[PDB]
Order: sequence, then structure tokens, then C-alpha cells
Amino acid sequence: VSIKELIEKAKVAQKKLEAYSQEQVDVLVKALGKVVYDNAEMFAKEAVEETEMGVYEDKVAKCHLKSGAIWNHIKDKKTVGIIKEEPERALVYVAKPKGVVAATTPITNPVVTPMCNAMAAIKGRNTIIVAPHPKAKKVSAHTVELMNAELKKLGAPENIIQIVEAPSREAAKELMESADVVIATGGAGRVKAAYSSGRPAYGVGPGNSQVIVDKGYDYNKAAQDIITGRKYDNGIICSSEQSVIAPAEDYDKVIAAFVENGAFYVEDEETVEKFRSTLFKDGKINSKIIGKSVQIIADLAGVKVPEGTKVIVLKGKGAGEKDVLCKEKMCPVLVALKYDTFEEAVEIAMANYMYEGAGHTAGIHSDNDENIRYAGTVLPISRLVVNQPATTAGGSFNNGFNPTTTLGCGSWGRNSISENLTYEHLINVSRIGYFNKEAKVPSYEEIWG
Amino acid sequence: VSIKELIEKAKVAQKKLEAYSQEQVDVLVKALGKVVYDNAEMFAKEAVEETEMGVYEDKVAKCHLKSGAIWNHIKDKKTVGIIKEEPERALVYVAKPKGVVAATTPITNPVVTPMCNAMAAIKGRNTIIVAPHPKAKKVSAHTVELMNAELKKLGAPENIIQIVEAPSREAAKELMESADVVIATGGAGRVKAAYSSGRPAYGVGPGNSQVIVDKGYDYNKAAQDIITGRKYDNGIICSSEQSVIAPAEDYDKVIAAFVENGAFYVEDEETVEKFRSTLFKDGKINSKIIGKSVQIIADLAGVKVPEGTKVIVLKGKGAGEKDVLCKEKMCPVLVALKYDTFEEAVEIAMANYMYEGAGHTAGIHSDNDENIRYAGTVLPISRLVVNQPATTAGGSFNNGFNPTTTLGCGSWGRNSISENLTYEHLINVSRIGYFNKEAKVPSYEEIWG
Repeated sequence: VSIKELIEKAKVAQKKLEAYSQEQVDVLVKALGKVVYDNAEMFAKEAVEETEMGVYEDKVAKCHLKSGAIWNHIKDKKTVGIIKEEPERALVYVAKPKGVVAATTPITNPVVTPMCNAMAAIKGRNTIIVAPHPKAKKVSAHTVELMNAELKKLGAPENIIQIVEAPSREAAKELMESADVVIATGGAGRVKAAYSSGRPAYGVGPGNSQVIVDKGYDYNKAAQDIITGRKYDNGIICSSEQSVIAPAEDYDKVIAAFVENGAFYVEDEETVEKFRSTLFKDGKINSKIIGKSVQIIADLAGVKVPEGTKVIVLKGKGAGEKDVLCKEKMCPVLVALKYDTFEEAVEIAMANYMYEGAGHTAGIHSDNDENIRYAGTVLPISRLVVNQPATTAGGSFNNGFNPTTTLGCGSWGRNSISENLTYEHLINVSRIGYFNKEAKVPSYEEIWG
Repeated sequence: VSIKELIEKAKVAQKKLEAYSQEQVDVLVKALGKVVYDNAEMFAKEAVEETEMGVYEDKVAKCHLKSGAIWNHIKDKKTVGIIKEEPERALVYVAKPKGVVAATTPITNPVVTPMCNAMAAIKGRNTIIVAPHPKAKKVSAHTVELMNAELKKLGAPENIIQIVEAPSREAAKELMESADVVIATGGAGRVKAAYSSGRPAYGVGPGNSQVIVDKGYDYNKAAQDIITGRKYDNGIICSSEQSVIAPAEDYDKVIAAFVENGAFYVEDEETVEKFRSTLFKDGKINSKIIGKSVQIIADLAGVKVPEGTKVIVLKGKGAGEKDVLCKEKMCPVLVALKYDTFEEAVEIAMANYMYEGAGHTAGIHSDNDENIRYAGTVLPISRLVVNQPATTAGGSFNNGFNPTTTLGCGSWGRNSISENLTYEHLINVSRIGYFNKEAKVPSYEEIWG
């Protein structure tokens, strides 16, 4: 099945799907997330043992959280036909499909990403063609199979969800250039290909979530939240915490709070280098430790780490490019940096985002809202996460971030949107704009007064 | 001055401009539009006589309308720092610059487009580098010169607005690939280059505004509005009317209303072909008649057209690809098509958008709001214009369309947005997202009930 065949099958199905009503669309979208929720144990076991990375229980919770939070958010959203009337502007808003969606899915979330993109596309009467990551093509195609089985039970049009099993680089390039809109969730090489296809694209970016712990905050609570997000799925989540920027006044208190909650702190220079020379090879992350457990990393580094350790905290030689450990670490390892005062703490996180990860996510644990707002104003980020694990940046029942699996990084990460990808970005919103007669034309003084 | 120098000067100026407040930004933006308003007579005379297309008085009104309507819309908009608080979602919205903007400007609007893009960029503390069309580089650089003169009077940072005078295709390609965000207002070749640069881009599309006149409407009013938009600037406006889809019941009444208001109607097959073989060469528009007067087109066609004629109405052989006249005509010429009933009138316009211009603008003249809403729901357009000239789709004091010079065509025209380009698209909007504790976690029945 060539790409031109997949595109033609998707365009035919979309024209059939365009005749669907708001209710008939929502029926299909709800079942897409429910089948991922009901088969979470099977998908998580296959994804972990095929991609050779991640934690089984964490992917089960990921399938449960993503599928439920997405449908809970989009169940009452109007995305078909006329959706909003603004008489004060003499405007009527109409929601129209964009057409055929091409979605390249990653290896880290090979189940919830094909689900999220398909739910967001079908929500706006669009069809989707999935191109999975090669090391995850089996579990990603199995998710599409279980989703298409439920769509067939509901009499949905065939081929509204398609899969490109094992495509070449030219095939994925042929797919993105042929589709009406592109979604690229993965490495910077796949994202740059999306914005080079001559088509409007939605991409992601490399993460590097910096975490500021403010003076006086509950260090035990901050430690628990940061450890929970760092070890989540063995640390392959893009928004996962990467550093702990702690005040030098209470530095021993912050570290002891991490050690109390299952962290192994390393201060010795030679011992940290045993981890640094293992995690990074010529400034690049070692692919053999991506998504691996703490004991796997500890054995390869030759350092004794006690059993039950959740994360590894390493004292960094400095901020920014003073230490390769300040880059994105796709493994349960945190770099520890001390700061003098808050503006410098913002500067320390600023230098790490210039090193890698600008435009993604940051985390802060503080009761000082003047400090939280100052951090949110200066840092080059799309999402600031306050007093909770940074891994919740993709949507939670306790925060206001839009649930998604595609976190846009804005212009910093070379993306079109600096927000979470939802149904909104997969529909064209038009305007009917009437002739407002009651409005008075401003004069020269009324314009430039 | 190489492109790498222009980028470095723009990045330095943007970091200086980022320190500006909301008030200090609005001061610069107001002066950018005012200097184009105050020098409209000089800019319009130079643009007409350099690009060899358009009408002098129409470009004066264009400079007056665009500059005033844009500032009147963005004067009170918050685009610096924290701009919105949503306590019901525990969200705080922050507006951040995207960086350096690369804007390729067209030959048809070489004055208001460099102004609009610069006003929208500086509104969000961004800097802009303008790459003008070769046949309009003198008047486009003169606009940048007069704008930078006013910025210098106000002590603004130098080089927040730059110009690439006469760049090669490789130079414009080097500029778009180097900037943080791209704006491409021009032909489909320049737009496709923007979305192929590996950067997030905002483009336009070829227009082909179809106009439906409903049964029973004021045919004299519809004729006046359609003629006004067709002859505007000798018909080079992208949203300008291209056809008159009239009911066959009152076809003679609609045509007589056009003739009464200064139109020359042609019904003879051989005489229409004299125009068709002149307007189009092998299906492509003849560049010698783009933006030219009615008498210029009439002389080249060898057809006697009376003096004082405003537009030329040509009876088409059929809808869609049955007549090359149903394509975009960048000249004061309309194609006339009769329809049986309203659903077919929507189908006739549908076939012309499939031929050319899908995703742009349509016009309708009707008192039946059920028909207006049916047309707005089905037609593949970003803007429907009701009971007024379609050239007002770029913003008017009597409609709710956002004032702009960059009209996005959505996924149909291979653009990222299906709306008018404003300050909103040139800023990154981030979220601070607090931890909502009062929210209750839904259970299985509460999620999938």
C-alpha cells in the first residue's frame, strides 16, 4: 500500500465523515479513548517490552489518565458547523474540517499519542494517517487496530484512521507533503521535516524542565512531586523534571528531603563523572540508558546505588554549558544546582533552556506568587507548573492545562503553537461577518487622538 | 549586508525591544500606522507608477483604511507580560515575543503590508526583516525608511525594522530559514517556500471570491457593492469579487442592475472569447493586463467598450473548469453564471473554489439568513462577506473582521490559520497553571457515563 493509496482512502473517508453531525462525531471520539482505557494493561505490557523502555505501571496510568482526561475535556465542545455567534461583532463562527491529518508518533508514548491525535482529528470530522516510530510500530499499529474495531462496530466510515507500518524516510516525507495538515510528535529531526513539507504543521520540541524550589516552601512536598515526575515511565516524558534549582541557604535541607523520599544524592566529583561519562557520549545522550531503571544506570556507571532508590540526584559543575548534565536526561536522573537568590535562580534555568529545551515546560514550588509570576514572565517556556509534578503539564484533573499528548514549544522549539495540541488546532474556524450599520466611522481625531 | 548580518542585528534589537512595556510598545505601533496615513498620497503615487498596476486614489484609501483600522483594533490589546487571568481554570496567561519575523511582501500592496506586519510584530515586542517583491522594492523600502525615521525620533532601538533590498531566491530562502517565524504574503511559490523552511510560517493563498446574489435581494445594492470591490485598485485585491452567481429567474434584472451602475455586459460567444484569449494564456493569467484599467483590456481584446465603464461582466460557458474565466482574474473583469436554486448556487461556487481559490473569501447578498448560514457552512472559505463589498474582508469599520493585510486561507490554501493575521499570531501565549485542590477527580462512571 503506497502513500498515494493511503491519501486517497483518507480523502474519500473524510468526505464521508464530513456529513457527520456533532453528536455522531462525539460517539466515535468517546469510543476511541474508552478502548485505550479498557485495554491499558495489554498496551502497556507490549509497549514496554517492544520499545525496551519505560515502566509498565506508569504506562497503564498514562493510558488511563490521557484517555479519560481528553474525553472529559472535549465531550461538550462544539466542532461541527456553526459553533459560536458574536452579535456584538456581527460575527458567526463556523467549524470546518482541515482534511487529512498525517501524524508521526514517537517511541515514548506509542499508544496514547495515536489515540490523542485520532480523537482530536475525528472530533473535527478529519481523518488521520499514522506513521509510527520504527521501534514501536507493532504496538502503535495494534492501537489503531483496536480503535478501528470499535469504529467498525459503530458503522463508522472505513479508513478514517490509517497506519503506515514501517515506512522509509522518503515514505514519511511523501505522507507529510501529501496531507492537508501535519502533526510531528518526536525528535527534532522529525519535527524539522514537518515544517519543511510545504504544509502547515504542528510539532513538539526537546524538553528540559527546570525546577525552582523557593526559599521557605515545603521541601518535603517539593521533593515528593519532583521525584514522582522524574521517575515517571523511567523518565522519558518530555515535560519530566530535569533539574532541582535549590537555594544555597537550605540546600542541605532540600537534598535531605530528596534523600528522605527515595533519592540517591551524589556530591563527589569523580563519582558524578562516572555517571556523566555514562549518560552522555560526546555531548549526546547514551541511547542504552534511555528509559531504563536506576539500577541499570548504576551498574553501567559502576557505582553502588542502594535498592529502592527512585531517582539519582547529581551535583552539577555549573549552570548552562558548564555541565552536559544540564541537558535533557531521558532517564531518572536529576542535576542539582544551588542558587543565591530568586532572580539568579531564574537566570540558572534560563541558561539551561538556552542549552536545550527552550519553549517547553518549567516547574516551580513556591508560596510566593510574586516569585511565581516573575518566573513565568521571564523564562522562555510555554507552560509553568506550580506546586505539582511537571509531568502534569499534558493535562490533569487538578490543573487547567488542556489534556494532550502533543505539547507545542512555540517559536523557541520551532513549532507553530506554544500550547497543548487539542481539537482546536485541527479545524478551520471561519467567519460570516455581517454588515454592521449602527457602528460609526471614526474621524481623524477619533482614530489618532 | 548579508542575511546573517540582518538576523544578528534583528536578534540584538529584539532583546532590547523585549524590555519595553505595554505602553512603550503601543507608542511605537501607533506612529508606524500614522506615518503611512500621513504620507498616503506620496506612497500611492510611487506604488502605482513603480509596480505599473493599480489605481492611485484606491491605494490612498487603502493606506488610510488599513493604517487607521489596524491601530483602532490593537491600541487597547494587552501583548506584554501577564495579559489574562482565568481563576476558574487556575490559569495565568503570559504574552511573550516570538523573536525575529521574516516578512516577504507582495507587489499588489507594497506599502500597507510592510506596515501591517511591522505593527503586528512590534506590538508583541518582536523585530521584523522585510523582503519586498522585486518589482516593488523601491516603494517598500521607502515605507520602511519613513517608519524607521519615526522610530528614531522616539528613541526606539535601531534595526527593529529591517529591509532586504533586492534579494536573490537563495537570500530569501536563507532569511526564512534563519528567522524565528515567517510571514509570506504573495504568490503560491513564495508561500510554499515559507512552509518548507523548517520554521513555523503564516501564509496566504490565491483568492477567487465567488459572489452569490439571492432571489429577491436589492439587485441595485448588490450590483453597486460587487462593482465597487471588483474595480478596487484595478482588481488586484486578493479578496476582490471574481464572479456574479445570479438566479436565472431574475438574471436579466441582475445584469441590468450591473449595467445601470457602470458595467459592460458581454453575452456573445465570439466577443467573450476575444476577452478570454486576452485574459488567459494557456490557462494562466496574462501578466500584461494585471492591475490594468478597463480600456487597456478592451483595447488589447479589440472590443469597443464605452467610456466610463467600471467593470467587464462576461457570460461564462459554465461553472468550474468549463471556463478558464472562472479562475482568479486580477483585473476588473467578472464572470457571470446563472443558477437554478440556492443549493446549486452553492455548488457553482464550490466548483470554482475547487478550480482555484479554496479557503479564501466569498461574498453573498441576501436577506435570507437561513441561506447565508447554509452558504457559510458548506463553502470551503475562511471568510463570508454579507451585503457589502468582498474587499472589506481585510477589516472595515462596519464589519467584525480583524483588520490586516495578510488573509490566511487555512488548510485549503496550505496555510496555518484560516483567519486574518493579527498581533495574536506573532506572540507566544504561555500558562502558569496552578494546583487546583477543590476539583474532584471523576470516577469511571463519571468519566465514561
